[PDB]
Amino acid sequence: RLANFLVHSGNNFGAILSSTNVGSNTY
Amino acid sequence: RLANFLVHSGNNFGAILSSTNVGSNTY
Amino acid sequence: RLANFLVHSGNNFGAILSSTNVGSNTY
Amino acid sequence: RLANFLVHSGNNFGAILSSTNVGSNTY
Amino acid sequence: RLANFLVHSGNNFGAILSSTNVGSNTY
Amino acid sequence: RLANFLVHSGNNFGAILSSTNVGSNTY
Amino acid sequence: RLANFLVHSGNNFGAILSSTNVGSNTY
Amino acid sequence: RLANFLVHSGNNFGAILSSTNVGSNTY
Amino acid sequence: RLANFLVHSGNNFGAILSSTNVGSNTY
Amino acid sequence: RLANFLVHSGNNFGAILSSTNVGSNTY
Amino acid sequence: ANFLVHSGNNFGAILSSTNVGSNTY
Amino acid sequence: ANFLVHSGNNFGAILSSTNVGSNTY
Amino acid sequence: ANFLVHSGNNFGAILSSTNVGSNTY
Amino acid sequence: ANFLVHSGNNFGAILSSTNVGSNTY
Amino acid sequence: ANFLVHSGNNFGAILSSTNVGSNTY
Repeated sequence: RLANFLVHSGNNFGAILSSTNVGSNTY
Repeated sequence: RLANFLVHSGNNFGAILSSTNVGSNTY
Repeated sequence: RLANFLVHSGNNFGAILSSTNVGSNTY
Repeated sequence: RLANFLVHSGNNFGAILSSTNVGSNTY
Repeated sequence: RLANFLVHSGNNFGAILSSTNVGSNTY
Repeated sequence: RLANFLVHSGNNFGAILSSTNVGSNTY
Repeated sequence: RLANFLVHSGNNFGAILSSTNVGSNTY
Repeated sequence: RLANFLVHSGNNFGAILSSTNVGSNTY
Repeated sequence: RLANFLVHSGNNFGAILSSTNVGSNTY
Repeated sequence: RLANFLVHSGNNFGAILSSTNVGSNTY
Repeated sequence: ANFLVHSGNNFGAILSSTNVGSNTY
Repeated sequence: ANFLVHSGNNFGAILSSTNVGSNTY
Repeated sequence: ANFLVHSGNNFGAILSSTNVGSNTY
Repeated sequence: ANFLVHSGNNFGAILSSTNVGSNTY
Repeated sequence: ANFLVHSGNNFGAILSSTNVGSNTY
């Protein structure tokens, strides 16, 4: 019985320019 | 019994320019 | 018995320009 | 019985330029 | 019974330029 | 008056999400 | 008056998330 | 008046998250 | 008046997170 | 008036986090 | 005499803004 | 005489801003 | 006489700003 | 006579700023 | 006569600033 939690809650990102893998969940 | 949770809740992104894989869930 | 959850709830995106894979779920 | 928690709550990012793997969860 | 917690709460990042692995959880 | 309630009394093995926008300018 | 309540009394093995925006300018 | 309550009385083995924005300019 | 309460009375084996922004300019 | 309370009376084996921003300019 | 010239300006996306790319007098 | 020239300016994204890329007099 | 010239300026992202890339007189 | 020249300036990201990349007189 | 020249300036990120990369007179 294995449980994996990847959560994003109430996060604010002002500006994202020429970036990669920002605010993402990767399994 | 395996459970995987990838959640995005209440996230705000002001501006995203020329970016990749922003605010995404990848399994 | 395997359950996978990829959820997007209440997310706001102001502007998305020339970007790829933004706010998406990929399995 | 194994449980893994990767959480992001109430984080603010002013500006992200030409960066990689910012504010992300990787399993 | 093993539990691993990787948490980010109330963190503020003013500006992130040409950086890698900032404010991220890696398992 | 605004009253927003999320009540849980049973056994939950899945995802329960609630998103609310009251009198807001959301982009 | 604003009243936001999250009440949990049962057994939870999953994710319970709540997001609220009241009178805000969200981008 | 603003009242934000998170109440937990049962057995929790998962994630319980709450995010609130009241009268804010969020980017 | 602002009242923010987090109350816990049961047995918690997981994550309980609360994030609040009241009358703020968040970037 | 601002009242921020975190009350714990039960048995906690996990993480309990609280983040609050009241009338602030956060970047 | 007052001369105002506006040319060749590219605007990506404008949200809830005022007096953008205009000749205001 | 007053001369104002605006040319070849690229703007990515503008949010809740005032007097951006404008000839204000 | 007053001469104001604006050319070849690249702006990435502008949020809650005033008088950006403008010829203000 | 007053001459103001602005050219070839790259701005990455601007947040809650005033009089950025402008010819203010 | 007054001459102000601005060229080839790279700005990474600007937050809550005033009179940045500008020709103020």
